[PDB]
Amino acid sequence: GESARSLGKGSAPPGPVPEGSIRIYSMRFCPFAERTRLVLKAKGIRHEVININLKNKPEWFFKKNPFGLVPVLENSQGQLIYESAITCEYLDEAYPGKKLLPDDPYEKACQKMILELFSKVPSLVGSFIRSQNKEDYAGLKEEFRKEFTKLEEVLTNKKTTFFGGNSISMIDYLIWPWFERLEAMKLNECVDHTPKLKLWMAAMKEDPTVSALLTSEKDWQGFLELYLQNSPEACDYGL
Amino acid sequence: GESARSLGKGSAPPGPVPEGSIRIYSMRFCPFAERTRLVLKAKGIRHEVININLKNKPEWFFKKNPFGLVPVLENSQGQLIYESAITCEYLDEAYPGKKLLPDDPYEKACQKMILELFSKVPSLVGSFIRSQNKEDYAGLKEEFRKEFTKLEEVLTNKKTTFFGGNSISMIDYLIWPWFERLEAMKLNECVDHTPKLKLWMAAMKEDPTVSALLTSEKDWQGFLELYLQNSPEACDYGL
Ligand SMILES: *CC(=O)Nc1ccc(Cl)c(S(=O)(=O)NC(C)C)c1
Ligand SMILES: *CC(=O)Nc1ccc(Cl)c(S(=O)(=O)NC(C)C)c1
Repeated sequence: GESARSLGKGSAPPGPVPEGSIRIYSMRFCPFAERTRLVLKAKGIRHEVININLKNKPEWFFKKNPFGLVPVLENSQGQLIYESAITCEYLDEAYPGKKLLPDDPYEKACQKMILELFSKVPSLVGSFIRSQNKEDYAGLKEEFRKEFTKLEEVLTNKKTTFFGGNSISMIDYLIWPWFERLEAMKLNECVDHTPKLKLWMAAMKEDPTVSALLTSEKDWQGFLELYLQNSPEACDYGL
Repeated sequence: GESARSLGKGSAPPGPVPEGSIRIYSMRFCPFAERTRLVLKAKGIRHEVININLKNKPEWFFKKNPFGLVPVLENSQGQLIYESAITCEYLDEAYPGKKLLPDDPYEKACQKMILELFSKVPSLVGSFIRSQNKEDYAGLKEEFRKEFTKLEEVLTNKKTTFFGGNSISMIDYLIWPWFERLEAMKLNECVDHTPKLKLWMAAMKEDPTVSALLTSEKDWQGFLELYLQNSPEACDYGL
């Protein structure tokens, strides 16, 4: 547990990544980094995790990523990869086993076009956590419903349980983290008019990879309380 | 010339794309669509062009792209691909010849990470064309200089003339359209403190593909005057 404690301002710069492993600079409750971690687990990629204290960042972390954001991958050759969707594509291409993206160019384009249908949602979740009263919350639920309707149409047309087909694939892992957070944000009723999307969330929670990385609502709550109190201890909630 | 006239509200829906060709729904002065057209030319892909009147769009165009935006690719099989970066990647993968993206996963990730360094620029160009006085223009030039410094660092580190190496590649074509438009927006002085980026623009203009698709400043001006006058005739400037 204590192994997972974040590195913050003053921490020593970490040593090289061992041959045979890849390193992720992550934060345990960051949904962007959770994308990368789902791919690492889904493909069985040996890796180590460094958690960054995103309230109290080490100055050395800007040498990993000039933007100072997670996720970041670093390999034994010293190559650095950042931006969540880019880290996922890299892992899918660089490592053996189950291809999470289709080989077919059109079917891969389709997965990126769905990602684009989804692209407003992270900004709404970012706005949501700030909402202050029942009126802002009503408005926020209607904004989620309009984005969710777009995703419902994809499942309607394909009649597959997942966005890439009847098997879970990269697009499902790239959107999952924000759906994971919906219960805890009390935004669960925004899937009520999207029945295929509501079944999709149940299917996802049964996925071995999703289940293995799922955080309890309790744990996500304890985090958000500290993040919103502006606490340097938020990222190390529970230890 | 008259062949290039846009299809607008009331136009007939077009027929199927012939086997052996791909169709681009474009607009002659749209820098996002220009990305797709540079890739089509660079790879020697036989294609047809339908220009959309983006002030006076055909209702049938929403059947091509629910977002109602160009560019859109449509092939003989009836598959539809939209979002500029996605159309480019698709063409690079689906068609033979010169790979504009590297095969190496890391080097491909590097091209996407540069694209991300560039990602503020289209929004600034969108804000720029609206600027109203010498004060807004001073402020706008400093915003361009801060983004251009990020791109200068990539060329500094690589000591290559192009963003992907010493040969022009996909990343150069994906960013070029906004640099093409800088003279006409009177934002040419924003490359003065970025000497490697200023040489990069000269190298680009010598590229056979870039040169073949370059629009005169006169032509871009006539367009922007009508776009800003809110004219349904903007997209068909000069015919
Ligand atoms: C890594 C990470 O937590 N990134 C991040 C960036 C912006 C936003 Cl909005 C989020 S969040 O959707 O979890 N909301 C909070 C503001 C952190 C996460
Ligand atoms: C296709 C096209 O012209 N797209 C587009 C979208 C937004 C913006 Cl801002 C532009 S522009 O940068 O050329 N500026 C004008 C507002 C059209 C283009």
